[PDB]
Amino acid sequence: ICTAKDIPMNPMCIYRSATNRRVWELSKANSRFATTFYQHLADSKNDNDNIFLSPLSISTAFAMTKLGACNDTLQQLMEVFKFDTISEKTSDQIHFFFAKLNCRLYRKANKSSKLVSANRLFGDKSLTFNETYQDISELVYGAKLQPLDFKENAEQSRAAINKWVSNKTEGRITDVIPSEAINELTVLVLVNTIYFKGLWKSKFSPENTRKELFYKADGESCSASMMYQEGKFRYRRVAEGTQVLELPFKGDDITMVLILPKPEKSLAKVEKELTPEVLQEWLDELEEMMLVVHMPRFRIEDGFSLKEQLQDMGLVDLFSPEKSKLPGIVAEGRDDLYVSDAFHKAFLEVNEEGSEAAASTAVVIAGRSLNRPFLVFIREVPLNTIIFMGRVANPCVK
Repeated sequence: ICTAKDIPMNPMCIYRSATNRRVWELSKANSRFATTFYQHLADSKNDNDNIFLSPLSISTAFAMTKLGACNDTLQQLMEVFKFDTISEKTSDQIHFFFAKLNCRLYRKANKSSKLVSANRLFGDKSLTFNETYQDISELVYGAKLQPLDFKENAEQSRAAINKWVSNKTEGRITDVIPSEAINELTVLVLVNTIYFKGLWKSKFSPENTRKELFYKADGESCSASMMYQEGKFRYRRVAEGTQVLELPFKGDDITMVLILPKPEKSLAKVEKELTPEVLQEWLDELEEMMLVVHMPRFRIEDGFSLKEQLQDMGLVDLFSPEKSKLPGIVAEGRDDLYVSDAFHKAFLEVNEEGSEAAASTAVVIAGRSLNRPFLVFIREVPLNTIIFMGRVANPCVK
């Protein structure tokens, strides 16, 4: 709906609880879901484990899912993704703000870094989806509905979807859908993708990079290539000796924030207390300063279902075959569609030239159920959005 093509129409179940304040609002909601998501996730993983995701991707894919949700399934969706925090209830205006949001995000607010996003739907080549549902998906999310033979060729189906994502992620993301997620009973598959590649506004030089000794929790040793640089950066040593460092990209509208808990300190606290407000506070305190950066040259992949975590977060209905409500999707009889499962997969690569991240979130309808430090944040400055985020627990990567 990117002011090229408010005014536009959209019809389905609607729930009730410059105007950029709505977009800025949306960004906050999005950010609120991110920190809360990160926690659960963290709380579920081993402290010394890697974490990497694009909460933004999760947001989108779920907003896309929201398009055909009904009374309560919709409500949860609204509350969980914090949609109900923006001003003016209008369930339908969410998608519009998202449209505007994504707009500014991927469309020509440019050229110093690569910020692309693609979305798509994959329904059964035999069913008849709601035309409006289809049209609003392509209009808001730019999501086209690709017919896939789930009944007769589910495996091939998955594979196809995975190949699409791979195309859309520069090969970075393959495998978003696991080996048995798609079956004969899959009606549709909502998919989002995000791809970033950026150049360091101030880059490290391979000449200063040095390999070195990396110890793990009770585990032996590994080798890490540590980058080095000296320069003026927006830094700040916050409470408890926690460090906060900002590394912008040539595409200065985009930056990478590092949060290092005081050496030997449990990352757990900081994380445990994570709020967008706490974050924003850190930011607001950053001062420019000459310093030496010891940063690793590394890569990290992250994959996982979202079902469990989102369930704990209040997303229950959506997942129940019995109480799920997604009536506005298939033209005839859309009266039995739960989200079997949802998957996420993120890739992160950091080196001397810059950084490169990618992720995918794919919601499947009626399918088959089932080493010390670091915090990363790739954010959109003007837009106040967390694109990517994670924990780097192993720089000597496999």
